[PDB]
Amino acid sequence: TKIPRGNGPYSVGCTDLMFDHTNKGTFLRLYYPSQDNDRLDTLWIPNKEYFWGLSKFLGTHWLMGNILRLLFGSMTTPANWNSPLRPGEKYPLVVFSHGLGAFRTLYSAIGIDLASHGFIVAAVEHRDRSASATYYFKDQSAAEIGDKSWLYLRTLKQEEETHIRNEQVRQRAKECSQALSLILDIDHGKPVKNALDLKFDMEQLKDSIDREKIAVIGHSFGGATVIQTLSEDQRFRCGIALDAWMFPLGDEVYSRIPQPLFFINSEYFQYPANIIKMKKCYSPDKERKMITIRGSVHQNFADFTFATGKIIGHMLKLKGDIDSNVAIDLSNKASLAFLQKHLGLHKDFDQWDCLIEGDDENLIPGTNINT
Repeated sequence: TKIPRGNGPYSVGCTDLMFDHTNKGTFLRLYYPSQDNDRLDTLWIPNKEYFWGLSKFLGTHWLMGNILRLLFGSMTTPANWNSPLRPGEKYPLVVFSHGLGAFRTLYSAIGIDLASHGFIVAAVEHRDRSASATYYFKDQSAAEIGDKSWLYLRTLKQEEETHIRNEQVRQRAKECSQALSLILDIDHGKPVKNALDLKFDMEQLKDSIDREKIAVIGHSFGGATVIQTLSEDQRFRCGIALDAWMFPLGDEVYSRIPQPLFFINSEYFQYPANIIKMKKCYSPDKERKMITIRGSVHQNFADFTFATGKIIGHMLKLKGDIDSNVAIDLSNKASLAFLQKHLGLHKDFDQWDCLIEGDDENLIPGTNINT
C-alpha cells in the first residue's frame, strides 16, 4: 500500500457502522486494535459516488469523476476489513472529524496509526452537506436492499457563508457528540443494528472502552469541529486541531473551551486572519499548544498525499517539500505525546514530548505568522 501501515505494535482492523439508517443517525468508520492480522484488504474509497462528489467539489467536468474512480477505485488501505476486536482491554477513544470536501475514509493513515498504538478511532462522516458525498437510507426497506440516498456537498454564496458555515460546525459538533454517545451506549451493552450489513459484530465492543480517556481530532473544517465539540461536550478531555480552518467558529466560542487544545499546522495553509482566531483561544489558565510542520501543505494530513507520486503530488499540492511519510509521522507522534499527557495514558508516547514544544529540524514552535 501507498498509505503507510501503522507504526505501533497492535495490528489494525477496520469496519463501518451506520446507526440509525437515517441522515440524523451516526455514520462512522472505526479503526481498532484487531486480533488476527491476515490481510490489509480495506477499500479506501468504497463507492463511485464519492468520486463523483470529489469532482463536484474540485469544480471540474463530468469526466473527472470517472477518471478518479479509474485511478483510485481499487486502492486499499492497510487495515484488516471486519477483523475481530482484540479482547482483554479497555481502549482510549478518539473521535475524528474530516475536512470540507472529504468524508470518513480519507484519514486512515492517521486512524490506522492511532489504532496501531491501542486506540479505537471513530472517523465520523458528516451529514452537514460538507462531505463531498455521503449517504443514508430512506427507510428500513431501502437499507435492506442497499438502496442509498446520496447527499452531495453544497456550494454556498458569499453572502450566506458566515451563517451557513457556523450552522455546519454546530451540526458537526452535534454529530461528534452523538457518535461518542453511540459508542458509549454500545460499550455499556445497548443493542445496535448496523444499517450496513457487515460481518463485524458490534456487541464485541461491550466493555471495550476507557470512557474516561476520550479525545476529538480533526483536519481543517474538522479542526474547527474539534473546538466547537470541546466547547459543547465536556466528555472529551482534549482536542487536536490539524490545520484548523477557523472561519466557521463564532466569536463567542474562543472564550469557552476548558480542555487542553493542540494546534498542529502545515506551513503553507496558514494565514493571518486564521492564526488570529487561533490565538483568541489562548489563556494563562487554559492549556494550549501550537506547532507548524515545515514545508508542509494542507493535504499532508489527508491520505491523498499518499495516493499519487512525488511529481504529480507536488504539482497538485497533494505534497509539500517535506516528505509525506515524514510529515505524517511527526504529526502522529506529537499527537500521541499530547494525548498521553492530557488523557492520562500509560504508554511510551512522552518520548515525543519535545515535538509538542517545536523541537525537531522539521517544526516551528507556534507559527511563523505574526498578528
